[PDB]
Amino acid sequence: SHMQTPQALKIIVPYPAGGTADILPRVVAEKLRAQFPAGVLIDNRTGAGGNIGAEAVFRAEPDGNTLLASPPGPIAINHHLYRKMAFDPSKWEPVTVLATVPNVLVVNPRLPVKNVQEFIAYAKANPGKVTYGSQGNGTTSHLTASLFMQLTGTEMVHVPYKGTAPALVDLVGGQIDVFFDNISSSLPFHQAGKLRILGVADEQRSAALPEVPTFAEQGLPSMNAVTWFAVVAPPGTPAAKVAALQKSFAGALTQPEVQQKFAEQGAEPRGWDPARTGQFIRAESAKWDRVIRSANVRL
Ligand SMILES: O=C(O)c1ccc(C(=O)O)cc1
Repeated sequence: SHMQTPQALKIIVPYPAGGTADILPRVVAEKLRAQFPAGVLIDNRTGAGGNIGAEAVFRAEPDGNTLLASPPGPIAINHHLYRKMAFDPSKWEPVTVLATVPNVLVVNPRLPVKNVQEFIAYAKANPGKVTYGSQGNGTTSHLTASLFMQLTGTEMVHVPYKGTAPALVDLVGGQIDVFFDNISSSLPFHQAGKLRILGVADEQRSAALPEVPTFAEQGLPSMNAVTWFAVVAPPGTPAAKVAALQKSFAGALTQPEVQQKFAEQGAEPRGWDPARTGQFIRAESAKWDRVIRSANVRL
């Protein structure tokens, strides 16, 4: 029979532990363990911008027991930018979006600038010398830095990492000068005074950090850059399986503790149905491609 095999749910996060990509699915997984009695196991599988872990899910059996929980790179973005691809992201089977989260500009608290305009001047004063970390080539932090440079006429050197976690280590350590992270992973550091967020790349401020202005409020209205964390299944996963999984994830997102934890970090829980999720990924893929084009995004 089917029912007599307990099967674990395996969720690959294709980025190092401790960033938002890792934290949000782990928070949610605590509320799914009851429905997957053989266990919910998150594995962090790093490399190639998120494409190593992504490929591993892509090639797994399309039974819904192996899923990718990822930010946009290996779902919507990197196939527009990379020299090659070992899988076809257009064939992901969308399950849901766990959260959307705005990106920010974050610096070390010793950087002698108080706001975005002063940061621009610092970059122009030290042209080609100021370095920006990223979460990897083709991640939203990469493209967000690029959009910033496009809109401001600045020239900064890209230093890609494997994800948020090692980038934040180096920004704290002073080994990079700026990072366009999402708010959720940078907020604890900002609150602690360990890092300093200069602006939020959205049309409104975050309720989690209400005193930090948007980029629009600082003279850069087109500096909008919002990431997200989706769940996708291998190509060919049945529609009713995807639907059942989306209902399980959506149910987790509404649980009070998951709501508290997402809210305190400025992550907006979504839980969108598979169709809406697929429409969103399509629209996002094109939106980020339009950034690649307008901002001359370079590997
Ligand atoms: O592309 C992104 O927005 C993104 C990439 C990596 C991580 C992480 O390492 O947690 C989070 C977000």
